[PDB]
Amino acid sequence: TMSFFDLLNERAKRSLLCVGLDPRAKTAAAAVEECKRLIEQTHEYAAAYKPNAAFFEFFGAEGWAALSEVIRAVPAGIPVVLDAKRGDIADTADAYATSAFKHLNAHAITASPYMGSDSLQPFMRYPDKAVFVLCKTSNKGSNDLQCLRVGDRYLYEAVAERAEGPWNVNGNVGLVVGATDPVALARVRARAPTLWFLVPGIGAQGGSLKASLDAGLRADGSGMLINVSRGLARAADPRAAAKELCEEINAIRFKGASVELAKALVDSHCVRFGNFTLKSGKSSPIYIDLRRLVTYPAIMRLVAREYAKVLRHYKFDRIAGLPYAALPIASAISNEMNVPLIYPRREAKAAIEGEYKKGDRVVIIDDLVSTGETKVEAIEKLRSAGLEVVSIVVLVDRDMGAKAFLNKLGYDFEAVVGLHQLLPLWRKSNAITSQQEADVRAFLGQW
Amino acid sequence: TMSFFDLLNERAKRSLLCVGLDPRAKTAAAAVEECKRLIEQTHEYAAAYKPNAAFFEFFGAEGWAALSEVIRAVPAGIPVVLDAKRGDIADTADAYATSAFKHLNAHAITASPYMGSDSLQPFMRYPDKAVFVLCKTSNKGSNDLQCLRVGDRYLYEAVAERAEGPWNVNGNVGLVVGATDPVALARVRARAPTLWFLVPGIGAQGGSLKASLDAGLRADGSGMLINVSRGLARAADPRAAAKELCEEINAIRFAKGASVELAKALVDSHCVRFGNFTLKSGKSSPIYIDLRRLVTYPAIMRLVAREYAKVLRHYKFDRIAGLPYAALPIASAISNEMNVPLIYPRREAAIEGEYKKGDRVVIIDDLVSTETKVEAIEKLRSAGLEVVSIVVLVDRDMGAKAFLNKLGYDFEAVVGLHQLLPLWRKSNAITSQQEADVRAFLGQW
Amino acid sequence: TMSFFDLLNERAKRSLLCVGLDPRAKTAAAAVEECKRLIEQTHEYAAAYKPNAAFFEFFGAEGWAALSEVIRAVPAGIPVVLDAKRGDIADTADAYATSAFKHLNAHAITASPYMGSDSLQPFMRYPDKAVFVLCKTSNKGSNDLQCLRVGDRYLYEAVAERAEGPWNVNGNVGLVVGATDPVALARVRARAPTLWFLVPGIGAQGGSLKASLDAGLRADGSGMLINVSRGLARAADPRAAAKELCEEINAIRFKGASVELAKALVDSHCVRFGNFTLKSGKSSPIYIDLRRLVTYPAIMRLVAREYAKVLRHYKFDRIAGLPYAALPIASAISNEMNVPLIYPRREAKAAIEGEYKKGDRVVIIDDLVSTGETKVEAIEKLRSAGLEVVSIVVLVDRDMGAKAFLNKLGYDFEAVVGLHQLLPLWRKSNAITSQQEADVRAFLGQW
Amino acid sequence: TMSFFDLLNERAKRSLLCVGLDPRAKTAAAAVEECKRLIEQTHEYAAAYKPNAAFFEFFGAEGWAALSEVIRAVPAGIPVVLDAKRGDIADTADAYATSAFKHLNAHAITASPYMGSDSLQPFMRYPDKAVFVLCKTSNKGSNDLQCLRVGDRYLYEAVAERAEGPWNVNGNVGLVVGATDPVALARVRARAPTLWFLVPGIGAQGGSLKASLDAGLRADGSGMLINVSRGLARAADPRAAAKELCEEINAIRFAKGASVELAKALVDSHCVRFGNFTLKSGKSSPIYIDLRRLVTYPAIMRLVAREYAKVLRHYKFDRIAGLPYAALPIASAISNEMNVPLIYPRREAAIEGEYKKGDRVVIIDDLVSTETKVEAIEKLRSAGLEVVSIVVLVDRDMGAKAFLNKLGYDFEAVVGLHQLLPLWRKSNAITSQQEADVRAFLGQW
Ligand SMILES: O=c1ccn([C@@H]2O[C@H](COP(=O)(O)O)[C@@H](O)[C@H]2O)c(=O)[nH]1
Ligand SMILES: O=c1ccn([C@@H]2O[C@H](COP(=O)(O)O)[C@@H](O)[C@H]2O)c(=O)[nH]1
Ligand SMILES: O=c1ccn([C@@H]2O[C@H](COP(=O)(O)O)[C@@H](O)[C@H]2O)c(=O)[nH]1
Ligand SMILES: O=c1ccn([C@@H]2O[C@H](COP(=O)(O)O)[C@@H](O)[C@H]2O)c(=O)[nH]1
Ligand SMILES: O=c1ccn([C@@H]2O[C@H](COP(=O)(O)O)[C@@H](O)[C@H]2O)c(=O)[nH]1
Ligand SMILES: O=c1ccn([C@@H]2O[C@H](COP(=O)(O)O)[C@@H](O)[C@H]2O)c(=O)[nH]1
Ligand SMILES: [Cl-]
Ligand SMILES: [Cl-]
Repeated sequence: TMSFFDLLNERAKRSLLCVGLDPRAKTAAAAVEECKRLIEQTHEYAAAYKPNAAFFEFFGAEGWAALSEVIRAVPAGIPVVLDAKRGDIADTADAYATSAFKHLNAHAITASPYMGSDSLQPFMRYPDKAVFVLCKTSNKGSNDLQCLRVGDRYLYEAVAERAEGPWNVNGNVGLVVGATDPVALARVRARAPTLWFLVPGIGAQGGSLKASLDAGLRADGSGMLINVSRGLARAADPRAAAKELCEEINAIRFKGASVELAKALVDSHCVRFGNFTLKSGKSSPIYIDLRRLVTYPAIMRLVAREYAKVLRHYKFDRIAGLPYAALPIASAISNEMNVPLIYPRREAKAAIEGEYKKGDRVVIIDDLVSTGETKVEAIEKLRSAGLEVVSIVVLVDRDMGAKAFLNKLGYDFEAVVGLHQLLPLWRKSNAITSQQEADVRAFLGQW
Repeated sequence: TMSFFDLLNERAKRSLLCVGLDPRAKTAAAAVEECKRLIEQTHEYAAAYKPNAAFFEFFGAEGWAALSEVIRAVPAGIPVVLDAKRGDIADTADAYATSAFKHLNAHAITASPYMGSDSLQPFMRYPDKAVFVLCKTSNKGSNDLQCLRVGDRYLYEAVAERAEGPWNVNGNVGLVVGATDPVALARVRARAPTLWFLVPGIGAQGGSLKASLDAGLRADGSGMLINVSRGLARAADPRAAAKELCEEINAIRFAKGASVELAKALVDSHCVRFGNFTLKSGKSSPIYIDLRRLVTYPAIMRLVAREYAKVLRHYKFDRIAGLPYAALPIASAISNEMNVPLIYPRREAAIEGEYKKGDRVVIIDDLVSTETKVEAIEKLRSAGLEVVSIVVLVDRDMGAKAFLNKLGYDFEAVVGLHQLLPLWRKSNAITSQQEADVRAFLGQW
Repeated sequence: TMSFFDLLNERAKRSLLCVGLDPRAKTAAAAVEECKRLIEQTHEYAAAYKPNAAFFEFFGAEGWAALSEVIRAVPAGIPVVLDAKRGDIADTADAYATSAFKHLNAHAITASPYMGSDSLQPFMRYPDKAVFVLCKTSNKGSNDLQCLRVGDRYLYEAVAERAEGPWNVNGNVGLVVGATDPVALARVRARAPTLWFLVPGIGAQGGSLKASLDAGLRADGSGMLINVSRGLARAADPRAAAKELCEEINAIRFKGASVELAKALVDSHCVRFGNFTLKSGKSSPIYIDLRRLVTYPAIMRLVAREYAKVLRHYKFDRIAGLPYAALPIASAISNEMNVPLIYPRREAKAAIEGEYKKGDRVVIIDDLVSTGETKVEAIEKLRSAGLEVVSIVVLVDRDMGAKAFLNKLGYDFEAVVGLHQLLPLWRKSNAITSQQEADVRAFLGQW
Repeated sequence: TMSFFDLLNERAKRSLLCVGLDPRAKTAAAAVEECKRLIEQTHEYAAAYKPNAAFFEFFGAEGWAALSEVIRAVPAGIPVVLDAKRGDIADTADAYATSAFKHLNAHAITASPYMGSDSLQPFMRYPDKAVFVLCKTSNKGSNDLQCLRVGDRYLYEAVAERAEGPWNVNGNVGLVVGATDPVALARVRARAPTLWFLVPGIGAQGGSLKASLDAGLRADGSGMLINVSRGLARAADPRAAAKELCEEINAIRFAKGASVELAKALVDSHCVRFGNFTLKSGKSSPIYIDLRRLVTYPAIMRLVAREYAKVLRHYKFDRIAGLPYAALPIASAISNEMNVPLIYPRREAAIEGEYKKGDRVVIIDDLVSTETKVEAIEKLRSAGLEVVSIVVLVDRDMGAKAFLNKLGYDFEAVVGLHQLLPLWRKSNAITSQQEADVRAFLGQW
């Protein structure tokens, strides 16, 4: 089995956009049509899909068979949140729970806090499924009841507290916080700093796409499903609209600055252009030589500083820098962090310099990755000598499908910046010519 | 076209029983059959039917057509409460309100208060339909959130306030208050004296029928829908178990005479006290009755009003008149419970309040002995108001009724002094010596 | 002696606007002139004044003598916050503390958290003076350092926590939170729900006058000094600008709704017009008869509900309703709250009905107040029988100077709504004619 | 027109003493006199003067004209650090920056980092002036906020990072790091290898002079302003106490030879180990030196670099060349500390790094015995690079210096094997038997 948050965190590495499936059509058949078409258009950029029962229940009996088809018409990788807003006495709630998880095969459900936790356990007892409790709602008359003071704090805050504490027995509980109220959104994140937030209101209702995000995002730069329903269904080109939102969201979250790094690579003469031939016979118009970094200790300290931001998220004992290029970089990083360095002697009863135990956790540091052929030689030489490779961290990801290769190889990977990300900056800084940019852009389409 | 309450008040003349339709069946077809059977057996004694959507929704596509079938199997005149607990943003809520009222043809719906008034407006705008907002729910986990304090009152008490106030624009807002908590029932009834409650908890959840009614009923003796679902579906004979409940509920509503809790309260409240008092009649008395101090015990003051209302229920009048000072706050308490306008003459121990000439009033006083009631009872009759009756809490059994009838004035008391004797022997409010002395004191008349 | 918060809470009952005195003038003499003129214009509506040392220190020696004159040119009732942003080692900080409190006679100072609490004690040790520590600053580059994560929360939050806990030894500490960042403002209020906030940024810097207030106001609807400096000094009519802000702030805080109450009074035929003569010989065009409320139990329950909002802020044992008009109202209130009622028999060995002990705390409930002549008869009859009068609460304050009379008499007072407040609503609702409004408005100018 | 650092580096050739001017005087006139007296006595040995505004601000109007007078009483060439700790919004900050630089004519100012870079920009835009940002302050309450963790490093360490990085646009950003905490001094020096520190805490606050310098000084032996204020104002003879400090500071900066902490680290780090090793010379040895494993101890690796830099200080070169593998990370550590570009030949046990023909390089290796150094030392000389010297950490005292001089190559070591003997006897890093065997092993040459 796999839980909702397993599936969701996977898509959260890519996007946070949740597609609201709210039919509104001539008939029940028409309703299915619109949705099917809305699924196929958006699925690449969609973190989640959210059918709201109301618009399906509108069509009566034909509407229920309609909801079930639309739910199965979702590719097996985008979690489906049923917006049903259930909440009744345990025994009645049970029937609602089986209907949503066993009959409709939804991965998550919306619910009301009002009837207490014993009304929510019937839904929360499913460890694989998620429950998003209503906290602060997007509607203007939410403050009518939710903004009442329960001594020191508002009611929704009291809800938030309970949602993270007494109720989150097995890490299932999410909260519904509305985008039209950024101030309330921020307060719930202060009360539930860990939880996931289902956030509607963007498009038809209000906005504050940025203000919302600055308010309720976690330390990880994740934990907000931004839901747009009517806004995409009334849109002209849903695929473009979906992409635009996905990107607009991703541009606000995260990198971090990347602008000063871009300069550093150019001030170090690392970026060079021509007809270079890599270890593949195939020629690239651009070559990045981070071996030059050695002649600029100040830039090298900056580079090491960028690596640290990535490496602050992994638990490890030692650093394994791969000579030549990476070894000075790895030395610099080692200095910023105060973590022991290790390095494989470039050859074919250890061939490994430094000091390692057996089964201590290392992170492989390399300069850049194009494909991953080099990254394998190293993982095999290191797991050889009895070391657990945590990940590989790199300054520049050349964007030749290096992540996916390594993932399917087993060990995961992360890069500080991508080649595609650096291009717009260099052009802006006049470091790269118009022809140089489009040449590189064209080269990356092959992959 | 004909309102949910129009229908209900008419059925409520004979029954307050709400037959619940939560079918636990093998298939959706069996569910309809199970419900059909249950409707045919019980309808003569049912005030309303309440199908809970969950159980029909269990069977998906066929299940929904089953819900529609069960609703249309209800005889015209019996209203149908759809228990669906709706609540979302206004735009979404419309689809829920249409579905319930226009497609399914339900007469009312249950709903959550959490999303505020604008979320309930799409339901409440249908004037002919009704909305029961969740207030204090039957489950024990109600205490977990509804019992948080919002200043001086509970959260559900604040929900009660909005329901009976800002939200009841179209006069069609009721409340779901569980039978398992009678303290809650009193407190919601205190905040909402006129609203209908939908009351679940009898049977499967083991609520108390007597305790719920006494705490929960309106002034008019008929503002509660007692819902029973599994208690009837599990019964070997639904028609007889519906009859037994319908009767039991009725005998409690229409019961005439004062309660043990009233009789006890009075002694605790010290409105009736024992001492060695000597009267203007020169003869001494072991007991004195002072309802002046009733103003310090607001909960007792509610009880008193409810007890006055029981009597006042059988009269026809436009307004109530309270006599200052002792009976002004008492009258005000009644005036709240019944929702009838009040009136008072000044300079007692002009007339404020709106009154027209020929209005029918009932005069409220605290006590009647023998002498001072007949004097102020006429400063009102002078203004052209019609005294229907003089109603009092305690009659000292000193020939007031007789004396006032001779003067052509109608009279009635809630409890007589003799009647209190067994009522507070039933709760040990009074000792046997204390009984003997009161009994012997009365023997002189 | 009197503390800063004593003086400030006094003005906070009226306004929250803080006037920034930031000279910017030809000479030091010119600087004094501008400020003197800016003081006289704004003082009625000003909660606080804030000279920022920089603009005075600009003028050197003549600038220091200038600062001191401007500080004394502030009427003895508006607290003066020196924006100096001090913070050094204890021994050096001492000199700065004496310079601000003993030499310049400022009531409060701004300071930096950076050097720890031992650098702030030299300022906090003055129990009469206040200290506003920098938390989240209004400048765009505030996030550069303040928005760093100290595990789970931001740096300014860590500051906020310390400001309310370890540092607030004698209730002196305030926080400087900027108006241009409403989201950060809300988070600091979640970390310091009790503290006072000095809030600049409105006018020249940004805005969000409302968004700011919805974020950082306490449960009491107070605890934010909104500071405008350059915005008022560049303004054409400072007195009008000051009033406009003061009102715009006060209209957002608080009443509460008041709109449904207005209707209720009209639906109850309580508001009547003519040539009425009150217990004073002087004639009023308007008479409000709340004795009619008795014929509308539903409205009476609403009226009682309004009184409760006021009465939720006082600690008391019993309620003393004054017959006739107030006794039914008091009965209704008694019912909403479950508090024992007491009433003085309308006459001249108690003459008081109910049940009271000796020295239990009562609140006098009356219908409306015009002057206060009646409110005295009652306070004297009640303190006679051995009762501590907490306050008097009223539905309608007729606005004939009733508050000030009673205050100077000793017992304080509060009203649910003022006559001036009800007028605009009734006109909007068409309940009052144009001539009726202007007649009443004209009548209230006498007072 | 002439930069604060231009002035300082020139004074720093003879002194690192900063004379502080915090007058505790009866009147403002006495303050000027007190300060004047203090300037005249100390200027010959003062690198900078630092008046703290607080004490001048104490006397209000006259006090400010006193500050201006004291500043203008400083001889031209000696720079003046105004300790005012400024920081507000940019628009306000301008008035503070003008006041300091243009009115008062100070050459640098101290400032808080709390308000971010845009708040410091109004100061930092004056290229000729300098800004000392508060980093780790002298007071014990520094630990209270500056020592909070921001991921993996302290808050002050993050301040250090920004100061030496994003903020030092005009090359005029220094740091205030207190003398009372040498651990902090090392850690800030680690993050900012090139920045000047303003160092308070000597005297009144009882900082350690030796501990502060060793931890705090740059590679060039001259990147610290040692501030003393009350320690000199209270002194009976300022001129002599300034001289005593100026000398003491200098003897520590210019001290030649390896440290006890270096010698000890090596043994702990296990770079020098004792066993029963047998060499290629066939004769056995009780000690072996391997600096390959230096990569696991980054703090030691810093020490090593600082020690290399002490030697390299007296040479003239453009770049440093590191020999892989043992000496590549070592060279990189030096390259960081000194801020000089590095170079390395490949295929060791082409040349990467930018180099032009005729560049002057210093070759860095870990160790020298006798044989393999002379071979790769020429793959560089071949590329047209000029080998100024071959510098090494440990000399085994086996006639390397002599042998290399014969080949016309300049050579130097940080510590010799003989020299280590008393250095780690001074910390018990080695036993007397362990000394005897090493001593006897050397006697063979
Ligand atoms: O607090 C909430 C919870 C859920 N939704 C649901 O999210 C969708 C709003 O998206 P849109 O159509 O306004 O863009 C609707 O289906 C609505 O029912 C809200 O808008 N606010
Ligand atoms: O533009 C490039 C392409 C490749 N490499 C070298 O290629 C090796 C990584 O190859 P791989 O991980 O893609 O197989 C890196 O260590 C790097 O030194 C570069 O330096 N620049
Ligand atoms: O606060 C409430 C609201 C609704 N119900 C409904 O009552 C019906 C069950 O009644 P019974 O099984 O106790 O007879 C169920 O549909 C349940 O949802 C409650 O019990 N308590
Ligand atoms: O975080 C802060 C702290 C203080 N101030 C001060 O408040 C005033 C800003 O008002 P204004 O001129 O921008 O309207 C200035 O004196 C400024 O120094 C800020 O703007 N932001
Ligand atoms: O327009 C008015 C003016 C006065 N009063 C009566 O005046 C008394 C209060 O007078 P005082 O408190 O201003 O002296 C109140 O109890 C109230 O009953 C009114 O009812 N309506
Ligand atoms: O982190 C700091 C920053 C500045 N000072 C300044 O040092 C001067 C006092 O030096 P002394 O009395 O210890 O010699 C004072 O002006 C004080 O403000 C410190 O001691 N520590
Ligand atoms: Cl390489
Ligand atoms: Cl009156």
